Amino acid sequence: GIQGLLQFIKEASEPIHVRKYKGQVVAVDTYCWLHKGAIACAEKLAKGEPTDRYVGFCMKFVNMLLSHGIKPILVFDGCTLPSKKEVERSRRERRQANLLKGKQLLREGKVSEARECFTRSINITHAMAHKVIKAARSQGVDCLVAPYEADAQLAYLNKAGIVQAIITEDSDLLAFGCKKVILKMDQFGNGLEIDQARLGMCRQLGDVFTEEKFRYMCILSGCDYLSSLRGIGLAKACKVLRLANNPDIVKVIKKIGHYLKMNITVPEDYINGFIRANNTFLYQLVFDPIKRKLIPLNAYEDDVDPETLSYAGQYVDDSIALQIALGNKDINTFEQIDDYNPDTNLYF
DNA sequence: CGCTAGTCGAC
DNA sequence: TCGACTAGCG
Ligand code: NA
Repeated sequence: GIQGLLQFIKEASEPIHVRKYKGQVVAVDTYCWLHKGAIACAEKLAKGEPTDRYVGFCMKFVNMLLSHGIKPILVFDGCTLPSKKEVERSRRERRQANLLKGKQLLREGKVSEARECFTRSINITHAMAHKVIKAARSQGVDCLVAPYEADAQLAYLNKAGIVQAIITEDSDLLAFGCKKVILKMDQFGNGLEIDQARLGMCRQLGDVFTEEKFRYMCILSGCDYLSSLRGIGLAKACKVLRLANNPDIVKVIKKIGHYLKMNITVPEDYINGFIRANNTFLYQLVFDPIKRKLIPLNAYEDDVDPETLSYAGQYVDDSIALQIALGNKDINTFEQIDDYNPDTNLYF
C-alpha cells in the first residue's frame, strides 16, 4: 500500500517482546501468518492436494501468544471493495496464469520454475482461512471475518479499546489511525512495535503527527485507494502538509505547485479520488462484535452523506454480517458453509 | 544531493 | 510476488 512508510517513521519504532501484553488482548492480521504458511504448501496447494501445514504454522504463533498469557483475536479479510474488484480479478487471473505455466513447467521437467511459479501464484482461499478458524476455535481462540478489508476491522478493534495492539506486516494500519502496531514478529514473539504517540519522535514529520494530517500524508504519498501524483512520495507530501496550515485539504492539494515551488495543475479526478480515499480510510464498513452490527470505522461527521459512500462498503442485514463475521457464510457465494454459534466471549 | 520509484533479491 | 535497495530523476 503505502511504500516506505516504516522507514520514514522508524524513529517511532521499538523492539519488543509480546509478553509485554501479558493478560491483555491483541488482534492479528492473520493474512501474514496464512501467507507465510502457504508458501511451503505452494506445490501441494497448486496440485489441489490436501494440506494442513499452514494451519499448524498459524497455530505456532497462536500457541506462542497463548503461552505468554495473551488473548489473541484472529481477523480475516472479507468482501473486496467495489473499487478493487477489477484489481482482484487481475490478481486471480495472473495467479491462474502462473498456475497453468507451473503445470506446463511441471510437465517439462524443471521443478524450480514450477515451484517458483506456484509460490508466486498462491491464492489464499476462504476455505484455508476457515480451516485456520476452526483450528483456532478448537483452542478457544476468537476469530472474526471482516466485512471488507481486515485493516479497517483491526483499526476499529484497536480504536474501540477491544484490543491493545495489532500484529501485522502491513504498515497501512498506521494510516487507519491505529495506536499500537506490532510488525515483523517471529515465531518466538520478538517484534518491532510502533506507537502512534511516538510519532513525534520523527523530526522530519514536523507537526504532521496528528491522525488527520498523517492520513493526508499517507494518501498523498500514494496508497491502494489512490496512486500518487508523479514525483510525489512521503517526503514531498509531508513537506506540503508542513508548509500548509489550512484545514481545507482540497485547496492545499490545489496549491501543491506553490508548496513545491513549481507549476502544478492538479486534475479534478485526483481531487475526487482523494476525497474517496480519505472517506474510505475514515468510514469503511467494519463489524462491531459487541453490538453485533455493521458500523463505519469512524462515526460520520457533519460534512458527509453516508449514501454517497458505496465505495467504502455497502450495508447488509446485521444477521448476515454476523454470519459472515463468524465465518459461517461464504464471502463470494453467500452460502451457509458452517453453523458455529457463539451464544452456545468476544460476542457479549 | 534529496527524493522517488524502478528493480533487485528472498520467498 | 513484494518489500527492500539504490540507480537515476529533478
Ligand atoms: Na508516490
